[PDB]
Amino acid sequence: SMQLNPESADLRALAKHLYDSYIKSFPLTKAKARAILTGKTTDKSPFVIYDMNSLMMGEDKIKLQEQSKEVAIRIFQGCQFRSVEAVQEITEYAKSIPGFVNLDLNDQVTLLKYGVHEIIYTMLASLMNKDGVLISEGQGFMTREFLKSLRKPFGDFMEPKFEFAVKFNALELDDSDLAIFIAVIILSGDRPGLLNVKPIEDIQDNLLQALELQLKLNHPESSQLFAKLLQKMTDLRQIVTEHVQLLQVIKKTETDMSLHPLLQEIYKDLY
Ligand SMILES: CN(CCOc1ccc(C[C@@H]2SC(=O)NC2=O)cc1)c1ccccn1
Repeated sequence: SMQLNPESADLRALAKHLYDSYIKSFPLTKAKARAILTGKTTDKSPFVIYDMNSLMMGEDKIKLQEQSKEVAIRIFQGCQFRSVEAVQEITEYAKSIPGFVNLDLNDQVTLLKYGVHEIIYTMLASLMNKDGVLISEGQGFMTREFLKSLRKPFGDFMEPKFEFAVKFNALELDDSDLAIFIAVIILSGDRPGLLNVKPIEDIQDNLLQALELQLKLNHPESSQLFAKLLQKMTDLRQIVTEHVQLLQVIKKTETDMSLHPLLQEIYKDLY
């Protein structure tokens, strides 16, 4: 039913704008990650962390009393620091979404508070294959089974993210698709405590039309892909819920556990 009209031309311009700002905001794109993971890159191989020995060499190779801490806690704290960096990137990307910076600044903050973890887990899939995940902007690669070997209660925190990634990656989205997918998530009008829902819904409705057109153009091999991505949005909310519960369980049994204060603020009323 697709047409070349002014409306479709505007949706393509919006897709391109979003792609261009995504490239500016996120230094390690899915294209560059896939090239590293396949070896197809001309870059030096990342340092592979597959066991305790290679974890410690990695800490020398990859460029106070935190180092004192046990391996599992140094890794968990590394993931938290990654997430704080990602929040900065996603914030800069959100400001590029047309209409976002004209929303009420409280609503901008609310959308980022409730959206950032869904986007973090989306983009973490770009850096994953069935064996492991890229770390330190592609300088390292940490194996799935090494992460599973960490002592309880830290042996299971990456497993749901890998499970998500294997299925998400089978959809073969590229960075032009992901730019629009992430924008749609950020512009969710059902986040708690939003002042002005209708202007958020208006922006999301337009992004959703831009996403459906992008997917029909870019993926002739599937007519199901738009529907499947709507389901992945709901799946991501359950991944974040499942992570919040895991942090509850970690905290009871590991009460010495330092959570980054920025993440403590984001997690406050996050369910
Ligand atoms: C496994 N990797 C890749 C990043 O993997 C991540 C896993 C989980 C998160 C979410 C964090 S962890 C938490 O409790 N809250 C958060 O926001 C963010 C990144 C490592 C491992 C060590 C050092 C750096 N990278």
